[PDB]
Amino acid sequence: SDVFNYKQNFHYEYDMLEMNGMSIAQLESYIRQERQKDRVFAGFLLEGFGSSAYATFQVCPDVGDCYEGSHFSVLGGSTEMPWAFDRLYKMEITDILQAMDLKFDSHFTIKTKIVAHNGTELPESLLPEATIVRIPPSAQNLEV
Repeated sequence: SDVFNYKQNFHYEYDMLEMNGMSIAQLESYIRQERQKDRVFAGFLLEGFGSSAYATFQVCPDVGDCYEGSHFSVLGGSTEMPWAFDRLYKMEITDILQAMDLKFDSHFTIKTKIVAHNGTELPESLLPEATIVRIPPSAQNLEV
């Protein structure tokens, strides 16, 4: 709780608080604009398994035709204190779905292959298969 106030407690500043040259105002603008779109994410439920690994998932229509979805990584070692996320980690797939010409509610599955630091393939048993969520547009006025 005392780690929050970085300037008062630990006496340090940054020369620039910007994401890719964007002001926090501009950041919020971009963000809300993205909130105005119709979006769909793949959600992952993450447990700790004691080693670093990277996971790769793909999106597949009823007939396979698999397109590569984004990757993500986990950090680990054998001495790591056990952990479990109480939430879903979300990754956006709207663009790949739209490029696939299928809508969010039309019969498509997500398959994940995850390889270790070794890297040996960690069985599908390690992380529970992903879920999919569509978040709807929020219709309200923007700056813009």
